[PDB]
Amino acid sequence: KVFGRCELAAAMKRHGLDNYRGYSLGNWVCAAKFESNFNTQATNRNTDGSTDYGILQINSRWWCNDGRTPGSRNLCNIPCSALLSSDITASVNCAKKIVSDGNGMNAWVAWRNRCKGTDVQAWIRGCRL
Ligand SMILES: [Cl-]
Ligand SMILES: [Cl-]
Ligand SMILES: [Cl-]
Ligand code: NA
Repeated sequence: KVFGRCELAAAMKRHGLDNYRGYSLGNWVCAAKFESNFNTQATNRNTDGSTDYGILQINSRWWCNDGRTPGSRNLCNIPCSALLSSDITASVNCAKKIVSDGNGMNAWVAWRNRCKGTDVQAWIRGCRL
């Protein structure tokens, strides 16, 4: 599913991301824009052999099992394919574990490089939330 900006802001808000570990909703919308273009089916190979899955590009090195990432963990206890569903529940639950890990949203490279420090409230501007 390719979410609209506001549609995704609403889903993320419904699933409890707004202010989760102190990250305002716009941080999560920004991160999803640059990680997946709001596409739940997005998959991207990393240089290390891991792959990133879904709207928040969750990595098979640590968080989900894809059967092809040596010496990885599955800390969200889920098949990576579950992170591609039109329903963002699994991606949200897994992102809550990630952002609680110690480095906050820095875990998302695109957030660090493209969202952090910026006016992230612009991403929920005009949305009925
Ligand atoms: Cl993509
Ligand atoms: Cl694996
Ligand atoms: Cl980046
Ligand atoms: Na894995």
